[PDB]
Amino acid sequence: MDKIYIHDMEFYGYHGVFPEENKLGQRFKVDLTVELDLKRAGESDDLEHSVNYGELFELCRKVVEDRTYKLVESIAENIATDILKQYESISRCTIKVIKPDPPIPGHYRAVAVEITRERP
Amino acid sequence: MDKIYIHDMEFYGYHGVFPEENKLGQRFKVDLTVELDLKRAGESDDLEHSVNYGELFELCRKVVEDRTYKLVESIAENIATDILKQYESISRCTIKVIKPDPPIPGHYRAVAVEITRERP
Amino acid sequence: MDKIYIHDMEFYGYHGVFPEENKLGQRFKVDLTVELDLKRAGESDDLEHSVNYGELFELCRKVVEDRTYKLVESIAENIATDILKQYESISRCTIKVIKPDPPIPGHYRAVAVEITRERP
Amino acid sequence: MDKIYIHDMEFYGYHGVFPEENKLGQRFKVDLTVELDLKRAGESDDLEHSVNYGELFELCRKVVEDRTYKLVESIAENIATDILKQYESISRCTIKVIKPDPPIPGHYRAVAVEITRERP
Amino acid sequence: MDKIYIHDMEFYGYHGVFPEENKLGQRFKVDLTVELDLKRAGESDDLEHSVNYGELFELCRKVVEDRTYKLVESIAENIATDILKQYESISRCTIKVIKPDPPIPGHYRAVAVEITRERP
Amino acid sequence: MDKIYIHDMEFYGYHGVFPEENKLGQRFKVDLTVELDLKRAGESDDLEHSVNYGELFELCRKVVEDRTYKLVESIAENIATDILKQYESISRCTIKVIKPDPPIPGHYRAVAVEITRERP
Amino acid sequence: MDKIYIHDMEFYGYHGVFPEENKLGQRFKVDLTVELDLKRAGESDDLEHSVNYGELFELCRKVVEDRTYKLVESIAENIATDILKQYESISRCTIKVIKPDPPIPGHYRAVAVEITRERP
Amino acid sequence: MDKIYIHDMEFYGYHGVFPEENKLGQRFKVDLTVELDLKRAGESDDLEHSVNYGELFELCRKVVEDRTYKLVESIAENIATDILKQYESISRCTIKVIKPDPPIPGHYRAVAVEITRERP
Ligand SMILES: Nc1nc2ncc([C@H](O)[C@H](O)CO)nc2c(=O)[nH]1
Ligand SMILES: Nc1nc2ncc([C@H](O)[C@H](O)CO)nc2c(=O)[nH]1
Ligand SMILES: Nc1nc2ncc([C@H](O)[C@H](O)CO)nc2c(=O)[nH]1
Ligand SMILES: Nc1nc2ncc([C@H](O)[C@H](O)CO)nc2c(=O)[nH]1
Ligand SMILES: Nc1nc2ncc([C@H](O)[C@H](O)CO)nc2c(=O)[nH]1
Ligand SMILES: Nc1nc2ncc([C@H](O)[C@H](O)CO)nc2c(=O)[nH]1
Ligand SMILES: Nc1nc2ncc([C@H](O)[C@H](O)CO)nc2c(=O)[nH]1
Ligand SMILES: Nc1nc2ncc([C@H](O)[C@H](O)CO)nc2c(=O)[nH]1
Ligand SMILES: [Cl-]
Ligand SMILES: [Cl-]
Ligand SMILES: [Cl-]
Ligand SMILES: [Cl-]
Ligand code: NI
Ligand code: NI
Ligand code: NI
Ligand code: NI
Ligand code: NI
Ligand code: NI
Ligand code: NI
Ligand code: NI
Repeated sequence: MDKIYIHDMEFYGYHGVFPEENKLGQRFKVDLTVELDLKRAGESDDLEHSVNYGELFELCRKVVEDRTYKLVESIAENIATDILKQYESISRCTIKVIKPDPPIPGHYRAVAVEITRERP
Repeated sequence: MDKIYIHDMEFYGYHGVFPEENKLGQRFKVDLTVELDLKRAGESDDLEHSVNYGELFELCRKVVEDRTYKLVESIAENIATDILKQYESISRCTIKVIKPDPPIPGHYRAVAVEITRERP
Repeated sequence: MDKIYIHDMEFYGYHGVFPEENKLGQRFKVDLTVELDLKRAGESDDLEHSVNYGELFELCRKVVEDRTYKLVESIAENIATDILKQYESISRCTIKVIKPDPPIPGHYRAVAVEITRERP
Repeated sequence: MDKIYIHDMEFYGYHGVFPEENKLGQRFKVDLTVELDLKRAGESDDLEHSVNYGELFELCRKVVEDRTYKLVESIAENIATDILKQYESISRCTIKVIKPDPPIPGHYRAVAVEITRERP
Repeated sequence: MDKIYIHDMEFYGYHGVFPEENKLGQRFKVDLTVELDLKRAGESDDLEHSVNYGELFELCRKVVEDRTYKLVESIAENIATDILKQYESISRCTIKVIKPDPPIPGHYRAVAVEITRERP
Repeated sequence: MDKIYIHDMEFYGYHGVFPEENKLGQRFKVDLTVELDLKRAGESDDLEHSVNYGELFELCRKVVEDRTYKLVESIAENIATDILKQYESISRCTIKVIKPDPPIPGHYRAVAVEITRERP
Repeated sequence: MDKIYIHDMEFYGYHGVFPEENKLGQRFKVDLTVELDLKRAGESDDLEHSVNYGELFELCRKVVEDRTYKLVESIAENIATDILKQYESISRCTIKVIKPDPPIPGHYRAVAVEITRERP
Repeated sequence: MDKIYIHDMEFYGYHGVFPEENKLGQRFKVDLTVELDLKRAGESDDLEHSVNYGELFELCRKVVEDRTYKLVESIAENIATDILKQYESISRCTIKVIKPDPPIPGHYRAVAVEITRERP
């Protein structure tokens, strides 16, 4: 299926299992993929046949910046649920939530979770 | 199937939903993948058994620089249509059109659309 | 002289000569360097003998996000003025304001202004 | 299936076919992917429904830093075996072990092995 | 199937359709993937159960540096053929040949061909 | 002195000592630095008290794309001469001309020339 | 004067003003420059006429990993003091201590302090 | 003074204090800067009034690939000596020799030496 992507959104948030993380905050990154037909939009040049990617950005920002969860899994799950609830034309989405600066002693680029969700 | 790629073509264009975007312009990037047999070319060293990637670059440039659409979907769709019309030996293509600097308040690397097209 | 740096701050702002830029906005980046004696702080481990770099970040954010100028020159000048007014222990500063996505048809990484300021 | 990732872990280790490599050591990098249901965790915000990625990091560190094998294949195989033994909720994993600085005269970014493992 | 990778080999070669390219030369890059069982190697720590990646590097170097073809397709095809001829334990390979600096007026990262080959 | 920068302009051009380079062309990059007082502009927000960096970009583009020289030295020298002739308020400039893909068999990022010029 | 550099050392440490930082830890990076005559070493090929850069690395690691300070200023100051105390042949050093993931809500690459020290 | 640069030359070499390094080899990188008047060349377009940067590359390659020293200091010193001996028009040079993959247990980008040399 055709795809809309938003790559490497960066937010500052307060999610985390440790209370110290909830106090200090840290970077969170999100990669978004949504699956939908884009042919009608590409033939007509009419945005009403697609999904406004500015709205998709704001949907992600709300989950990461305006809420606080323990788990990155909860960020991913809530983004996916909100997308499918709000956009009937999107059949499936893949949400990757990245924690690049976790409190793990060691050397690495990032930890992340990734889920793919569709309706029943 | 075997593939020809052109990675991260960069164009300056005027596409966009907002009239201000049509006035100012911005960067657009394109990733191209085309699927075709390359074995006859790889065995013969004869370009007539493949597709000249310089021509593929120019085909993309024409759509992005010489036309102006509202939607990135229209850029992708027109590139794919032109490829399949001009190159009978290409069975399928995947076109990703990237808008790295959209007028979205926030922090991210890029927004993009991606389509895969083949003939009926 | 010793230095505090903040590298590659990224803000979304509305500065620009063209009215279309003031409507759409774009990325702005800032590099900050301030010059001050750090030896008293490095020997005592007491932040009172240095300058809190979180405050320096917020000072830059206010100029870039909470105001709108025509010129990147005005962003740099106002950041430098605010630093010298507020931190008597800083003797000089260098402020670089970067516009990575200006409305210039062409291929480049960024345009920028850089100033160094001290008191009379 | 949903995934947890740890990207680009960097370790210093002593693995290698040549005895000189066992003496000098070199960088080793690991990419980890584990497959498991994350929906129960994303709905409950309860870490007991997922796998702690700090533990996954430490499991990898033990294999790369606390043991010495001739082959990168042995690093990958032991990481995969340990994951599946310790985490019943993980159904499959993909482990990539990267040797970026091998003693190969030439110019390249890295050599690597990658395996995917599941239970019988 | 398990994989051995060699990422981003860089060679200087003389391949090209235009005689001027055959005179001047340019960079060529190769990504190699070979598919084979690695479990016996990962369990035994015995290199005789795998394929020496230094030999794979040299096989690629020979094709790119010691021969001159018109087409990048010929580079890819000859590398794949040599791999399958020399290593009975490799069941399939994917060879990507990248020309990052072709004589195409325009702005892009690279052009490339990619083939996957197995025995009849 | 205060500075305006344009970083990493990329042009496709035909400069070079070898006739084959003049036929095929290649990438050329330019870094520009100009020195001028920016305080009047930063205090007034009036572009008339600075130098329009879009004009500086076009000045460089003309030299690199609309002319063909043997030497990168000639590109740099002509850019600097044109800047000083056209902008009396610029007291000095530093021009770096980069050839990232020269016909040199070997492994490197780029070759370059850099000059600093002012009036007698 | 001639220089030895160590670029972008990465350590995990517990420094910081906030108690939560001392509990969680974070990445710290260090750039080291030391100034000394290298001509005797370059003519003789005898390490006794230079300074072993592996020892310089370990000196930095001890300060960043084996101690905990409130300020990055204290890390830099102690590294510089230890270098000058231990290596009479080094006449001056520049130490840059980088905190890439501080608890500052915002978007940036890093904050840092940099000092240059010599003997009275 | 005007400059010619060659950035990030990469060679495979066998230099090192430990005998194991002389057996295995590793990457070495070199940055070259030479200072000379470029105005005569930039005005005349005649390479005879400059220094051929392809010759400078080969001069560096000979030292790094065709000789083996214990110290990176010796690589830098010999490159600088050869440049000044062979090019009377070069008045000064700065040579940086980088060892990105030394046998130092730890996490860093590279170690390096840098020297600046001129004639008596
Ligand atoms: N699966 C999963 N595992 C985790 N482990 C630890 C933490 C902590 O908040 C810190 O990131 C590291 O200790 N968070 C998570 C998490 O969100 N998901
Ligand atoms: N799917 C889709 N959504 C869009 N939303 C907004 C805009 C605007 O032109 C700007 O990019 C952002 O407001 N363009 C698009 C677009 O082309 N495609
Ligand atoms: N020195 C200087 N020159 C400029 N030229 C054009 C623009 C416009 O806003 C756009 O960035 C490009 O047309 N801004 C500036 C500016 O701030 N400073
Ligand atoms: N498949 C495989 N091949 C190898 N070839 C050589 C070496 C040596 O230790 C050095 O990396 C290079 O000579 N290691 C390996 C290895 O682990 N796996
Ligand atoms: N498929 C394919 N197309 C090509 N087109 C042009 C050239 C020329 O040598 C230059 O790269 C560009 O004109 N080479 C190729 C090639 O190898 N393969
Ligand atoms: N100083 C200087 N040296 C050069 N050497 C060779 C070439 C050739 O055109 C190719 O770039 C490499 O052979 N150009 C130059 C040049 O412009 N400047
Ligand atoms: N000069 C200087 N300023 C600082 N401000 C805040 C913090 C805190 O530990 C956090 O990094 C940010 O709040 N540390 C420092 C510091 O070490 N140095
Ligand atoms: N100044 C200087 N110090 C060194 N220390 C160790 C080694 C060894 O060969 C390895 O690189 C690291 O142990 N080489 C050097 C060197 O060339 N220069
Ligand atoms: Cl919808
Ligand atoms: Cl065709
Ligand atoms: Cl489990
Ligand atoms: Cl085999
Ligand atoms: Ni319609
Ligand atoms: Ni034929
Ligand atoms: Ni005090
Ligand atoms: Ni439960
Ligand atoms: Ni066996
Ligand atoms: Ni005025
Ligand atoms: Ni001696
Ligand atoms: Ni002459």
